[PDB]
Amino acid sequence: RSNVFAVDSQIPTLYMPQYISLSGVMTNDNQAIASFEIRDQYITALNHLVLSLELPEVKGMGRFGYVPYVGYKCINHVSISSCNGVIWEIEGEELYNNCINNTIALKHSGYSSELNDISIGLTPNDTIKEPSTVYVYIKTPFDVEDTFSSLKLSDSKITVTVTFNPVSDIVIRDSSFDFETFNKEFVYVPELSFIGYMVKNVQIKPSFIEKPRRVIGQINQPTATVTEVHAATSLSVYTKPYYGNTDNKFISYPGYSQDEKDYIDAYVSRLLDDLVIVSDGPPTGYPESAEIVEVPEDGIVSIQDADVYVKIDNVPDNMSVYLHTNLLMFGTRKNSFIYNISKKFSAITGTYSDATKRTIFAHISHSINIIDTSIPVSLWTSQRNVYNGDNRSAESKAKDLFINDPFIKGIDFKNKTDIISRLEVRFGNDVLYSENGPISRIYNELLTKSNNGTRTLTFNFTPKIFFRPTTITANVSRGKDKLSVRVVYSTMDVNHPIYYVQKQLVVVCNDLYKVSYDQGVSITKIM
Amino acid sequence: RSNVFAVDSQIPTLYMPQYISLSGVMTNDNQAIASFEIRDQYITALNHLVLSLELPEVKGMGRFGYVPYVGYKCINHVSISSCNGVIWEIEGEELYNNCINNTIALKHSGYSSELNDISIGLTPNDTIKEPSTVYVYIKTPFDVEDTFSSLKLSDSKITVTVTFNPVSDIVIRDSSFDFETFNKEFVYVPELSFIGYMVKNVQIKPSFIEKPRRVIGQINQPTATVTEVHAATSLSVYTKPYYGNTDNKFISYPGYSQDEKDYIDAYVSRLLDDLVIVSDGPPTGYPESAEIVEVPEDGIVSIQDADVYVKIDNVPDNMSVYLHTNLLMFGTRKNSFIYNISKKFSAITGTYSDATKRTIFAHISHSINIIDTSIPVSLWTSQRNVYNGDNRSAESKAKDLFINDPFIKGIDFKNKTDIISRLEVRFGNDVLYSENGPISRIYNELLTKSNNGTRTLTFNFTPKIFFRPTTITANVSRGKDKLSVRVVYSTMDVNHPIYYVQKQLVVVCNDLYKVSYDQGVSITKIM
Amino acid sequence: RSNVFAVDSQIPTLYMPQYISLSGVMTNDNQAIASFEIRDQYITALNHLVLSLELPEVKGMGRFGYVPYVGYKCINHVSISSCNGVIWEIEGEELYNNCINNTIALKHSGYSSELNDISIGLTPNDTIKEPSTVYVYIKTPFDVEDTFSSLKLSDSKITVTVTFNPVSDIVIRDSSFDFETFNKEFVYVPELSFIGYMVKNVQIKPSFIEKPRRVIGQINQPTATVTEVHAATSLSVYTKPYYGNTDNKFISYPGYSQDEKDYIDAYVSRLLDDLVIVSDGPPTGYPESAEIVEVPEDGIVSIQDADVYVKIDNVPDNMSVYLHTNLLMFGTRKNSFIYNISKKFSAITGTYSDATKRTIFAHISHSINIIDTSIPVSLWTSQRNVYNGDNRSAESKAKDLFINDPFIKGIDFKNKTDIISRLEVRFGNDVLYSENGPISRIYNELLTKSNNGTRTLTFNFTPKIFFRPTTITANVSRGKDKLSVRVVYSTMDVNHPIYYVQKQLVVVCNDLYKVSYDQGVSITKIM
Amino acid sequence: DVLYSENGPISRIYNELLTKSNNGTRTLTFNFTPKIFFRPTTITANVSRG
Repeated sequence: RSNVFAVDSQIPTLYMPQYISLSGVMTNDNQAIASFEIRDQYITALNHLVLSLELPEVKGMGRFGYVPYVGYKCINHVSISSCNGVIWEIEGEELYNNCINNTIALKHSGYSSELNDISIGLTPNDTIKEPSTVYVYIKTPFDVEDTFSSLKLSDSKITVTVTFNPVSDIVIRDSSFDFETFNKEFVYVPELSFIGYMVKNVQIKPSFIEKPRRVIGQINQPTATVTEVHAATSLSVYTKPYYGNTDNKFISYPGYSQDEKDYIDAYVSRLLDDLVIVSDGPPTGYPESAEIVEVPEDGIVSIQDADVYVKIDNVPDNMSVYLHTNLLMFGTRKNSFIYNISKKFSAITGTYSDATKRTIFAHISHSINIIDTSIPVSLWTSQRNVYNGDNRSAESKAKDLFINDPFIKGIDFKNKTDIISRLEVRFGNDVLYSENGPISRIYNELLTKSNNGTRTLTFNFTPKIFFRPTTITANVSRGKDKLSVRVVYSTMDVNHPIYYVQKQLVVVCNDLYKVSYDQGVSITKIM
Repeated sequence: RSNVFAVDSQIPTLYMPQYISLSGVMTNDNQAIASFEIRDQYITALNHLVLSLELPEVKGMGRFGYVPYVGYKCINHVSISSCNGVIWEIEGEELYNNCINNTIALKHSGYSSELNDISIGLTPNDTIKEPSTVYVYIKTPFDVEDTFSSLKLSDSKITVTVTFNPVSDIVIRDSSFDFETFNKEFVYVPELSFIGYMVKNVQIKPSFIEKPRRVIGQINQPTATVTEVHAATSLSVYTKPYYGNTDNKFISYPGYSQDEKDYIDAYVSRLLDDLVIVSDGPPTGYPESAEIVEVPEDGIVSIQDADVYVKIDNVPDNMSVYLHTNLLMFGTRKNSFIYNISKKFSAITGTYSDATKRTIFAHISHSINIIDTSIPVSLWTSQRNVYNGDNRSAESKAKDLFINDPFIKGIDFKNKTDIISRLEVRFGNDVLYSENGPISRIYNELLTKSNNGTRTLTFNFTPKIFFRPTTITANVSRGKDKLSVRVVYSTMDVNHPIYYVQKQLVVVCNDLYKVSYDQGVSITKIM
Repeated sequence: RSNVFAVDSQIPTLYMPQYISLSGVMTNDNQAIASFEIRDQYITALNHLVLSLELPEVKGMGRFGYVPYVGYKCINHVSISSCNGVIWEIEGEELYNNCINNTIALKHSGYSSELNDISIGLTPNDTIKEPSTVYVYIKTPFDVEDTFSSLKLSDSKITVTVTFNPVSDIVIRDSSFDFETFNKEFVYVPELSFIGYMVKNVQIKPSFIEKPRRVIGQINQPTATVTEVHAATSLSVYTKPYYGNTDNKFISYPGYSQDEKDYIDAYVSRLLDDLVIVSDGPPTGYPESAEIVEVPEDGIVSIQDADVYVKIDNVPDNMSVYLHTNLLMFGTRKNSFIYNISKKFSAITGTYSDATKRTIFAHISHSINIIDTSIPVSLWTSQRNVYNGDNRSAESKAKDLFINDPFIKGIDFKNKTDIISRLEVRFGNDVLYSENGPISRIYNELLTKSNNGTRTLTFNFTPKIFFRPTTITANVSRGKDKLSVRVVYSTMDVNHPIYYVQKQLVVVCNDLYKVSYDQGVSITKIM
Repeated sequence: DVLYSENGPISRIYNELLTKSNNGTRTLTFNFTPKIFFRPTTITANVSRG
């Protein structure tokens, strides 16, 4: 019988851990580049990289806030290298995707109302944000098994390089705020920490490491090819919107609240102040193409086939209730189908307030989805719209927000709508895999316990670190050495504005590399 | 010293994983049975069964919604068989209990506002729900250690059989919905996927598997016995309500919001429309047994010992405020204690709406608990009641909902009230265990890290897969080969309607089987 | 090649677990002490201690609730000892910190609206709380690897001793509650349970155990020394507020709701009913020092540099709106900077209610931080304040709560403000560690996956149980055998009241002990 | 296993070219061997592999 009540406890190697902190050198196209140098004869290994960033005090007029997880969203590229070349690198989007299921790391990255609320400054000496520090946990392959997976420095010099994105990407601002001045005065101040182990008489053996490599297809192509595939552990596909032909303007953003219903509530709340207007006589200050109609005594307004129920309480006798009936409208020919945002409301009730001279809306019933809130403002006034398009007031136009969030997936902020209806992977000339439903994403989420998985073929099911991972292997003799991905996008109605958002296909392939310690640290591609 | 800075990496078995999808054969009281045939000599192993279901478009009038986790709630029975007989099978209730701590799984099964809101249709060709797909993760014993525990096929054919519940179980509807037509045109459309491993030169060894078996006691009996118990790893006990002598109709259901406070707010908001009435003179349209009392000027109405504070703002000059003082009442003798739902309110404030002719309630103080929310409507009008019992309007009665949720435990929807006061397990003639408080449920939740455990005796604490599980073993010489459970139910007040809900005792015993691979897969019960 | 599709199942030791419940002997400055004797020749080992407590019915008038996690907040000290002396013991604060990442355990220890809502009784016979039972999971070092790490009883008698905190610690009450009567008749009723193992032919070997050891520095000293350090696994530093120079009264507590926003909204809710008063003529019932100013028809009141926007709806024509402009004020010299709570508000909007003769508030704009919610009432009226101080009504003064919660950290209830600005740890005369930012807290939270970590130096990274833990070892020959800690407190403004809250420095040292089984259970100190 | 997949009517273009017809259908042709004088070539089942 095997003993389940006792173990012979082994004695480990004698070591001593230490928290180490280094400051960096900043250098300046004109992208920020920080270089850190780790040189110490007594540091045998390291892992658990942490980057700290000091955010400066922000003053002036306008509305200003930071994007969620700013610390992660700032990193464009990371590089650990030695005398023999690059040991490991990753793009910002692969790092964020790997850290998406670690909620404590996301909390330390910067997720609070003090940072992420859209604050207002009313005077040139107002303080919008107090100074604070954020901490980015750079999750690496070196963390899986604690001491077992640490990076061994075979007495060589290791240098770490962090490339930052430009500061316009991580800031959410409107047009009143003086961005060119904030951009002229902003500087990144980084610091790097890691755990070092001082080990007596270490005996190092070689190990394996995976380096992600991504390829971005051309605009609107339903294809993308990954070349030079010799040992891949997985393959993942998703789409990114490209907003370069726009001004990057969006109507609203909810800030710290991140539920889908929070996004929808923020959109409805921004429109309601322009939808129902209480005024003396026909309302003024809107473009002439707006057809605004007074509500009859029975309280029902019919817009073609749609019925809107409008009941406002405590309205003074010398005032009326008006309804904007074509707030946003899109069409391609003058008497065909119309996408009309005001037809998506069915009941609107509320109470007017005579103290503040505005209407406080109560319960709303609507069918608004995330896509309407995710349509960029410039698509409403494009040259292909045969109607005017935007009949909002100028005061409301001044509340629009520039958003250059770099890690948006799908065609909405939450990646909820699935626009890939069929996927086909080809290895050489033969069909490796095809699917009609998102069954490979269901499998990815079950296997990794994540809420935001992607379409992933996983080829490795072997326990980490203690075994050589299993791979799909090229057969150059038979021509199998490239992975072609081809999708068919879902069909949408040409009168919905989202048909004209441009899309890109992103393929990610994890290659397997061999780490060796013959005269310094070196890596070798496995073939 | 043991090295904690290096590992000799093992080369694993050479293999290739593959996603496979099958379509099934459908067969047809007249419950649907689907059977899928898996035949391929190169699929050596499988695990991670996922079942997909197509839900159709729903048209017509009435109120309609799906139960939460509809994909799981649809499965009545699953069987996996080969040429030698049944390998494994489970009831839908045991499957749901095994999957109740997997939040990712429950999310994929279909839990969202678009499926689970109670939607209203107004016109015969209105679309209530769009078509959508749900995914049911059939958790099996083969998933514990990934590749280690997978089901080995020894060149034999494998068959999977899924029996579905009738569609009345998964729909929450009112009386206006045309159920015989929906039930006549609804069909289940299933598809099965799994991960297959192609293994070169596989070396199979025998394993161990746990097969659940359930026994149902008679109505209202406090006993149950499992015969032929030779090697059990655990023993579970819980209660189910039996609504078969009723029409299964209830007053409210909260839908997507699933907190206890949400159940109470939904129930209170269903009652409030009938509780405080603003009328011109005594309100009409109510049964004669209603006791409607005008509220005095100081705002206090006394119902015997209870005081109700009623303050309503902006009431027009030609109107008064009335209070229904016996909305629901139940009693067994004409001068004993009375259960009265009107006495559970203490303060009622709100404001009147001139535009919509209704009250918008603002702040309520009450002591309503979950049991009032879980009392079926038909118990109020039972022949035991010496009072009329139900004094709601007919318009209120027409909005009631049919609910046939099959996996409800306890006597309330959340299994919160513990109605088992004492438990006694007998092995042969000796008292194995007995308890008063729910200390064994506390242990079950600590040991499995679940929020919804049951009273469970666990006999096995050895790490899974790598050891033969520990069991309680029969002593046939002494005659100890059956487990009889006896409970004592907690006493309730004879004037509470919940005392007359009928209960069933359910006992679940996990037996141990030996899997062997001498010419195909076979199981043998251990003696 | 290693087989990853099969394994040889080891037969474990033959055993039989059993749930065992014991009753205690209560004994009695006047702190309750419960002693339990475990003596039965057939129990070989135990773990998983659970303590149950019956809380009695509470009757009378006044406001009364329980602190969150009553069961854990009640325990002052735990000791397990045999005839040879103490085997293990821990203080209540270290136990709570060890179990703070276990949400299941916190849920069983008592966290619900039934217990934690602040209830009101109106007559001397009103029942405030129903009797209920709470469960305290006493997490031990014997739980890491289940059966592998369980405490073996080598035929000796084991005694468990629970020392209770006085009932004043776990109760939140106002002044109208009869505390001395409740305290005279309250009685702790404990019962202990554990899981025993009947083992045939057990084979016992010595193991390793860690005993936390606490040291508390003097009041307001920035230093603290830990003597007799020969093998420490970690070192922790934090601060506790000391309220001994006050009466322990606070303005608000949110009860069941535990978000930081909930703390703030409860504080604002208590202030707003006194901030804006609707009255016919100058409001009465305030101290002579109050400067109450009428709000002009324009709606803007200017208070020095601050501008307050006040808009109240539905105010009757014969009444006016007044604003309390110095509700709480603190200063140390007569014409310098002033901390004024009225200037922390910028916009106040709401609607008047003619039924309840009070204001229902709508949108509020404020800058209240958790420190304002965490200032004791005694500090506003201290002898160093050169102003009167508290111009609130006596009706508002009667709703303050006594709170003696024993495990508060930081200087606010949520441990959000970081008041330690620099930390230096000395080992002998050499600096072992120094830091400016909270990098050691970031590492503690990443490594333990908690949200309430402390500043911790960790020295052990080897897998538990199977390896002997790694320690920092004393060199008494060179004199390095003590751990000194020195902090510098962050500078605060001399006109903020929090500058005068007294602080204590807490150091926690985890000492390593060896457990041996040569004739009974014994421990030795590692040197 | 996927034997064949196509997005455009390339198998119908091939059918029409190979049989000189104006009204072909989507056809996988497995036999290209002269008629009658040879045993035609076929795609053959492998019941062992399903």
